[PDB]
Amino acid sequence: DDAAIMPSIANKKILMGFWHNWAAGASDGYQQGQFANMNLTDIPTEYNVVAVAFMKGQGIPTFKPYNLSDTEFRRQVGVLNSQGRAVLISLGGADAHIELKTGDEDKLKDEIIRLVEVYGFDGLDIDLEQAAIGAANNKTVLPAALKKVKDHYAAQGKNFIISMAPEFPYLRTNGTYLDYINALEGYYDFIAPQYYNQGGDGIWVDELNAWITQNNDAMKEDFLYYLTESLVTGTRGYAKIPAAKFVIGLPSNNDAAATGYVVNKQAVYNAFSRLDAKNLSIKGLMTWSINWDNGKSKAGVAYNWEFKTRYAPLIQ
Ligand SMILES: [Ca+2]
Repeated sequence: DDAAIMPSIANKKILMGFWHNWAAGASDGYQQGQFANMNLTDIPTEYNVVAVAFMKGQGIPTFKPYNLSDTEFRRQVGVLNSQGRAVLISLGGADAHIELKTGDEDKLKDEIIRLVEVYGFDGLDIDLEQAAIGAANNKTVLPAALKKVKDHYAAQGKNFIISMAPEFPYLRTNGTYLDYINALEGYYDFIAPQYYNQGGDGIWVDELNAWITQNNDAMKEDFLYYLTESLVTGTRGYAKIPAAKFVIGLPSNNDAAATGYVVNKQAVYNAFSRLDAKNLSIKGLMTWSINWDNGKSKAGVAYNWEFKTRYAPLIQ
């Protein structure tokens, strides 16, 4: 039963991407482009962590493939798992109506385990929208349910992966989101903050006497390096996340996010080598999204896996 395997992502860097569980409209992109619809088995093998978007819903959130039978979806997850590639279910996204109630910890654990058994998922990504981070009892019920799920699979010899994809400004000192990170200390495998869609947010870098915003293309390398350094050291107004458990999240192209797209690939290569030189090597890259990475612009130009082609060599 290949889908039953939970691939290990230890001892290597990852190239993680999100896969959309809904059909493309005519112009969903931030520049009116269109994303590609595809099977999981159409995803380039270089994407070794695929996060399925999204588990959502009032009461106990859930997930069902929008266009594949459960059997066929599990078969495809099994193909990826046979290749050593992990497939996570991502809880959240826009308009998810996630409002967990105290007392629903075991019901949420049971539904996560059901999704693993039905679809072959290897873990869960937390991608809550801003309205959900402090909603209802999400703060306590979600970490409690996940610890139970992790413990359940660890008893079977399996590592159920837990990841989080916070907007980067969620991670400043005294941030309400830090409660999730602290509650899951020793349970989460990595945190992949979104270095996009917050164009006006920035950091003051004394080393350059410069204010660098997330929408500054001229200084993109320094934005990637210094926001990462701040996050993995707990400086410049940010709380600390261990570098070995840290992943930089980027838009695959300008249709995938309003701002944040890295125009010059060398900015990423250099940010990584600079972190490596300071013994701050990180876990890899995440992108929104795989469907966008093979989509097309408004003018019909194919993105043709630009993100995967630019950065897979860095990861492997
Ligand atoms: Ca699996």
